[PDB]
Amino acid sequence: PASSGLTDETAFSCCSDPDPSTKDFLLQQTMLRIKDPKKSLDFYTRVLGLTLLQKLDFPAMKFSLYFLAYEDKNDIPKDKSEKTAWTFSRKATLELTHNWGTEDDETQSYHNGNSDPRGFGHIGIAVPDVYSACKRFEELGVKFVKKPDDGKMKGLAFIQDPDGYWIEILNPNKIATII
Amino acid sequence: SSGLTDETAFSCCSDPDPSTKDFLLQQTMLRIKDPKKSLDFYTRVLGLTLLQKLDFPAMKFSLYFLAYEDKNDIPKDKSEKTAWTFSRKATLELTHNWGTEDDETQSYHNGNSDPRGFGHIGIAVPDVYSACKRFEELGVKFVKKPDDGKMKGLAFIQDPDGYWIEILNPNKIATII
Ligand SMILES: COc1ccc2c(c1)c(CC(=O)O)c(C)n2C(=O)c1ccc(Cl)cc1
Ligand SMILES: [Zn+2]
Ligand SMILES: [Zn+2]
Repeated sequence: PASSGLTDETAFSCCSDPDPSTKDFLLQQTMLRIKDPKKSLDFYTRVLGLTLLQKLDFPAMKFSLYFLAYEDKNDIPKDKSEKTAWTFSRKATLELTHNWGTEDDETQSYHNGNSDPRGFGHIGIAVPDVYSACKRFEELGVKFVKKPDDGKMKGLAFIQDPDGYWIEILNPNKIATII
Repeated sequence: SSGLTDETAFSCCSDPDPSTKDFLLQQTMLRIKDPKKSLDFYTRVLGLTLLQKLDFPAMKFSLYFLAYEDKNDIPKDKSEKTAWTFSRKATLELTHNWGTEDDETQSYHNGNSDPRGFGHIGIAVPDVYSACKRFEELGVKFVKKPDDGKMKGLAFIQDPDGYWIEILNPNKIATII
């Protein structure tokens, strides 16, 4: 029997109610390696409107971590120790990992997971209006993987960040209409 | 090299444009070889809830959406359920291309060897050691046990596809550095 995927029945049959030990777990971060934080920080804050919660430097291992999320900057504790506990307890953050030097190495680039070898596909952002968001993205020179009305999924877009990671742009209140 | 000073890094950040007002980081998507194994892992092992499943037979794949949400908060009718799912923060979209689970020569790439890119998702938990003790008991595979290395109290496990999952305690991170 050629795979026709799971029925809803099988799928949900594979699903267990959370064990009480897992009751306070949260999905805290998605980590992506970045070649050049100057570009990545600009894109994510200025184009997408995230806020840089914290920059952590690790001299012993020659990398930095940049945590970005949709949070009000006024909410960030100034104190380093308090900043840390707050940042790592936010939901839905991006951890951008910068291995020092990569920005100056012409031979280096990271792989976005969407060609051989595939794996990771993208992160995704819900917006109140995909068409207006993308017109703005266009005016800002953002590279598109899929414009909102190209292809057969109309009203859905994919853009790329400076490393070429894909970012889905969607309106959650209009997805059902395109299945 | 040396990496960015705070001045350089901070100067590259703009305040949010008002038009990005209620933008939210909604999903991270991973391709998965076997949804039976994945769904068991994320729900039973990790404690996420499957919010919704979408099939696209035309293109031979399913999308599964999981989050740390109460399933009693999931709308029954399809339209309303879709709109809610896609408006939850911090979801996981697992993409199953029909066939792969029967193909012995097939595996996805977790981004942690050449060519590198994506690294991991990370779970904030109350107690990394009790969490990993349970994972161990349950047969979960580890990359970094909580107590190995210079950064003790922080772990990395693998999902059924080999993607790394960080296990951290927010109240012990600053200490760990
Ligand atoms: C400076 O030396 C380091 C720094 C980070 C490290 C490690 C060693 C090791 C290896 C080791 O612990 O020896 C692991 C696994 N690290 C991490 O991935 C990590 C990521 C984010 C945070 Cl905030 C903390 C740790
Ligand atoms: Zn991490
Ligand atoms: Zn997606």
